[PDB]
Amino acid sequence: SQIQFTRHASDVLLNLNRLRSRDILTDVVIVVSREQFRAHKTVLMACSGLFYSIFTDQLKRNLSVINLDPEINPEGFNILLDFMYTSRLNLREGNIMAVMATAMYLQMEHVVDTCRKFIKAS
Amino acid sequence: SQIQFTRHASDVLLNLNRLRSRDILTDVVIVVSREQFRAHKTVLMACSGLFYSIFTDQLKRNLSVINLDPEINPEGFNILLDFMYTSRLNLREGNIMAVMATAMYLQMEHVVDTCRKFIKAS
Ligand SMILES: Cc1cc(-c2cn(CC(=O)Nc3cc(N4CCN(C)CC4)ncc3Cl)c3ncn(CC#Cc4cnn(C)c4)c(=O)c23)cc(C#N)c1O
Ligand SMILES: Cc1cc(-c2cn(CC(=O)Nc3cc(N4CCN(C)CC4)ncc3Cl)c3ncn(CC#Cc4cnn(C)c4)c(=O)c23)cc(C#N)c1O
Repeated sequence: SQIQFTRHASDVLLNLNRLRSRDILTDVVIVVSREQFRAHKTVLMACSGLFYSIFTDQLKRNLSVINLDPEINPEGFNILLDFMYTSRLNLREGNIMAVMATAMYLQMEHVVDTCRKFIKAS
Repeated sequence: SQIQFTRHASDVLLNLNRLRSRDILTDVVIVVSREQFRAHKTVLMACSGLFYSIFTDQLKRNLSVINLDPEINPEGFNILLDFMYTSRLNLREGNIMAVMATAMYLQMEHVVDTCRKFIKAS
């Protein structure tokens, strides 16, 4: 019987992306080959099976640095990070295979399936 | 030209509420009279002008405990906290004045205006 604010969740994510752009309360750096990305652990846990599994582990929950597999493409990672914080996925012919492989590794099924839909359309 | 995932933001907030229910990566306790509430600073900053102003201050950004004004009703706070994490506002005749006063103090205009709409309807 509660009142539903349909734009609230979208506004919260917007605000979390603004804090990320200002490096406010970021608590991890993700290292992908020669590139570094700062983020909020909670948002990464909320959007990725890989990060959920890492940071739920009491052994790894306080890490300040995560080194991803050196095979991961930093641009594919960056696209996925931006998607976690915006709900927008920048999929194109030139990036679809890297994005799909990165989303498999991060354990992000809806993106992987969208990549399979993009492949069906091209 | 990016693909839009319309349920992503709602799913991220759901996941943040689940982490809050498990006390995973909570980093503050909010003290309201004889009651305590654990939360994520980022989510509080994203939803409240008062918490944004507190935690953006480099003086207060690392506090682990915030004591709210002792005049604030813990039940009104609890309703607002649950709203931050769910997009659902439990407004009723018996709680509207406390919720409205608490939302003014937390600096949450859309809730305050919804309380004014609820007042117009009753
Ligand atoms: C919002 C959003 C989320 C995810 C995603 C997040 N997470 C981590 C995770 O669920 N977090 C949490 C889960 C839970 N509860 C607890 C209660 N329960 C009942 C349900 C889950 N409580 C708190 C938190 Cl934080 C995911 N984990 C796994 N997968 C499956 C996979 C895969 C895959 C693809 N290929 N390969 C090789 C593997 C996910 O897709 C996700 C992905 C996208 C996308 N796109 C997206 O938009
Ligand atoms: C999603 C959601 C948010 C808010 C709310 C949040 N915040 C804190 C805040 O904006 N955070 C951030 C802001 C920004 N940018 C930076 C860029 N810019 C251009 C815009 C703002 N970047 C990062 C972060 Cl984290 C708010 N601050 C102030 N008010 C106004 C007020 C008031 C009031 C009512 N009575 N009284 C006495 C005062 C707010 O309503 C909010 C409220 C509700 C509700 N309901 C809600 O659903």
